Amino acid sequence: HKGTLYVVATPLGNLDDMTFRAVNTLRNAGAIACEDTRRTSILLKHFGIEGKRLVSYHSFNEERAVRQVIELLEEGSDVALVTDAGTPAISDPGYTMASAAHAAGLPVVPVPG
Amino acid sequence: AHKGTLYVVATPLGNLDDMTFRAVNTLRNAGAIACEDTRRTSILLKHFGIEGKRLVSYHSFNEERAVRQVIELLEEGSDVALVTDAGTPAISDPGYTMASAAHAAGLPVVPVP
Repeated sequence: HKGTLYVVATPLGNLDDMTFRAVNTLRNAGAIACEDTRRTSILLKHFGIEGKRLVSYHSFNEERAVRQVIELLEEGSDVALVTDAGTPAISDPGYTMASAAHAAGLPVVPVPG
Repeated sequence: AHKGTLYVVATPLGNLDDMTFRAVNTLRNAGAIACEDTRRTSILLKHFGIEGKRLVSYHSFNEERAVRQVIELLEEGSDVALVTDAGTPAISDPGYTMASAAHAAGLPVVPVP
């Protein structure tokens, strides 16, 4: 049984405009992949979600972040990929990570927000 | 030799008139509009009275052709607007391949809020 890569947008302004579905993907993740650890930590703290491993997906270390996320998915854990607040949110590194999961045949599920 | 910009424009399913002027004007004056859902995009354009626009329609099997068309237009100094759905993350939209290709080509990719 494989984990799912959930792709989750963060709202601008009030974090209570997230959905329960979206926050559930964070609670249920083996790790949270993100491009802004500070904003991600603030988001987790807002919802009382403690102890989550954060995986940075910056360009330089992208290959390493991809390996880390693939390993978790293949081990059966979901991973949440959190994009910086904004809509639309541009992230080439994020896309690269989702692409890698899809190429490996792993489920990639966007979460409505 | 001035590079065109790929503008990524998020569009809602309803209440289209709540889109910003900036976003509608971007679509109105774009050199071409790239979209994965041509039917939905035509409905949007008709709504705002945007007539005669060149559309680049993205399909998996013909991914290359849509990407090539967009990159060629950007290299020729024309802006292109990629429409995506407002409610899901842009990096999940299959059409994001066109934004990642523009980035790979050193072309500007700009979100329109």
